[PDB]
Amino acid sequence: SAKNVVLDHDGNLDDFVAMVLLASNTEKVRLIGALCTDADCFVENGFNVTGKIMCLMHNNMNLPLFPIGKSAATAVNPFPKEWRCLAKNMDDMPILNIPENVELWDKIKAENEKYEGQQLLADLVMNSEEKVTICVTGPLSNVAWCIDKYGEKFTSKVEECVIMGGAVDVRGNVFLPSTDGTAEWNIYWDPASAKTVFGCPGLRRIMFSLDSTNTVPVRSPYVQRFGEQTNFLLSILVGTMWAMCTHCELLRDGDGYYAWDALTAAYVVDQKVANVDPVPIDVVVDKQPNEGATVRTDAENYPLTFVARNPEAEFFLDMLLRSARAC
Amino acid sequence: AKNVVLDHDGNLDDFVAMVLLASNTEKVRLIGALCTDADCFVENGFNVTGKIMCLMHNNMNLPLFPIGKSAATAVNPFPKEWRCLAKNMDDMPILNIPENVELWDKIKAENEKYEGQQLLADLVMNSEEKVTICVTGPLSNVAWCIDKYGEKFTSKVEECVIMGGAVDVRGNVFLPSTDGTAEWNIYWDPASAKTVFGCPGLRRIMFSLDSTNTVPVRSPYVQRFGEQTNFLLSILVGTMWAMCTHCELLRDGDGYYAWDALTAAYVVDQKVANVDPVPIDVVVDKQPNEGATVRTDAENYPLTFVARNPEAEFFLDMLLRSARAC
Ligand SMILES: O=c1[nH]cnc2c([C@@H]3N[C@H](CO)[C@@H](O)[C@H]3O)c[nH]c12
Ligand SMILES: O=c1[nH]cnc2c([C@@H]3N[C@H](CO)[C@@H](O)[C@H]3O)c[nH]c12
Ligand SMILES: [Ca+2]
Ligand SMILES: [Ca+2]
Ligand code: NI
Repeated sequence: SAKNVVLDHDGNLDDFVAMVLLASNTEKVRLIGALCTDADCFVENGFNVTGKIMCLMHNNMNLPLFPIGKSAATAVNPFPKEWRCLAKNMDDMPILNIPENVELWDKIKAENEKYEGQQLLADLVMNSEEKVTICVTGPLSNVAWCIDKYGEKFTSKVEECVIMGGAVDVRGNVFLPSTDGTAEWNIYWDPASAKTVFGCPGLRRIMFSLDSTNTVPVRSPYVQRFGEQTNFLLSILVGTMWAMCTHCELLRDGDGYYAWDALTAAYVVDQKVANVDPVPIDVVVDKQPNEGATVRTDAENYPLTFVARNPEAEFFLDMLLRSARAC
Repeated sequence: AKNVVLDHDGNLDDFVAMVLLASNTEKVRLIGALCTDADCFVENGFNVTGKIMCLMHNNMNLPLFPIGKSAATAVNPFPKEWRCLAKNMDDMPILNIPENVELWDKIKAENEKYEGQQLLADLVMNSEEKVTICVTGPLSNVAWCIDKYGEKFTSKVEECVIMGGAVDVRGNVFLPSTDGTAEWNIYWDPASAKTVFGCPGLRRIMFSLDSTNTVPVRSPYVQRFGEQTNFLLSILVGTMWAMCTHCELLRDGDGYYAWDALTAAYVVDQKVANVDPVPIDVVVDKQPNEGATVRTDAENYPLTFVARNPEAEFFLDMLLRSARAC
């Protein structure tokens, strides 16, 4: 029935909406673990939010508990500090601090505390009986670390990697004085690791770059519909996180917030989310204006990556609204 | 219960303040509210005021009341990032339950017709008993009323409980052109502030940063609303505070405080804090200290009762309990 999945995320709002999608769809996904990286959040906050959401869901829908580990990966280029604070706010949301759920997390916290994110990813994959799908909604540093340490012994156990990252035929979202805006943030955080992943042979990769994520901006109308399901803990949770993003486009002309990681996780639940196109992907790692950019390379026999195209937005929007009703 | 009118500018503490005043029907009869385009975008701030009112009306004995948008304009606008918080609340699921949004949609046309400043003037003056004005945004609207009606307006005011200024502590307006002595609410419109604090015949209770600095919004307390998720107001208040606990780390010590909430608590119950009389003047000049509240030696200068040593635990318990109103 369900396939094994590990969520490799960096604790922002869409990372958590992504978590809820994967966790709530028990018929399609068997969530066997998660790791949080100190990228688009402060790892301690992301770690606790991951734990709190898991416990809330364990008590309300019998979701099997799984290991959560903090990655030791460090940044090449850190995310803006303002974005990394979001996990802190979520750690304090009343919906994630219900006594029975917080009590459970407190009971299993010390154990998960002992895990090192990167080694955990490698063990969950390599020790799994069946192959494992890795959903990467943060930087690629952990998959790369596993690839460098274990090579084929690791990749051969990977069903596929579904990745939120990049921008192939559309501009990126990294706008700084020294960049040209063609790079996307997850790749930009650790270019070298991304390149390692995208160049790895014997590894299936599904890539959700901005080309596809640009079709799902977070808008008020849709977000307010979660207000129709306040009887469900996950709807209060998902709607709240989304409600915290509807201002972005207004704050930075058009450079709004999108359901990046959410759309990516949705594909893991049901590939009908989008079709794909094979593309040889390389990553600019030098200190150039487009550092972090994902570009097609025509190097001989370069491994292919399946780039998502023309996502089924309506299907995705209905999936999220109904998944937020699992409990 | 005494008649109260909330004069706010739509930020997170403004809304918690609103909940505090509205939920305590035993001490406060909330007869109206106005929102100013200051620390929010008036449309979002107006709409959230409406959404909160209807949520409460439909779940507890809270009479509906008029809500108006102020025509006041800024001298020095708030930071855009801060003004977006009302847009965020506007889309929160707890404020978008069908039954409450339907009510709001139904009474909206009546309220979106009121002019905030005139509404404040009419509510105060035509009231049978005297009215207490809780000001949690700039002082533009009370000044407008003073300018237009003078004594006819002030004589009907029980007292103005104002969240604003900094007297013996550093302010919180940190900009390239400022020296940090000014507090945001006064800074937004110095001249209106000057008018109110220099008004003879008007009683003023001032909650300056001197007292609000004892109430930073911190994680441990915020998480306690998690023990009350069966009450809509706890989900609402806890969610708003949860969106503030980050400021201290982001702004190196310059965190978020329960500024307007503390001010409002005192209206509910004065045991919240004692007061010291102080001649409060305001700097309106385009200097590095524009918007500063300073003691003046001028003879016959009207006194203002500045809050001192607030009862923190008392205030904190009041909010948690009030948050269980529904
Ligand atoms: O404006 C933003 N706020 C918070 N996170 C992101 C991101 C993060 N990077 C990825 C998309 O660029 C996605 O995983 C998301 O969590 C891009 N822009 C923002
Ligand atoms: O960092 C901030 N974010 C949002 N609002 C405020 C304020 C507003 N100004 C008053 C306190 O200085 C109070 O009414 C509050 O709503 C000061 N600092 C901030
Ligand atoms: Ca992410
Ligand atoms: Ca305010
Ligand atoms: Ni009614």
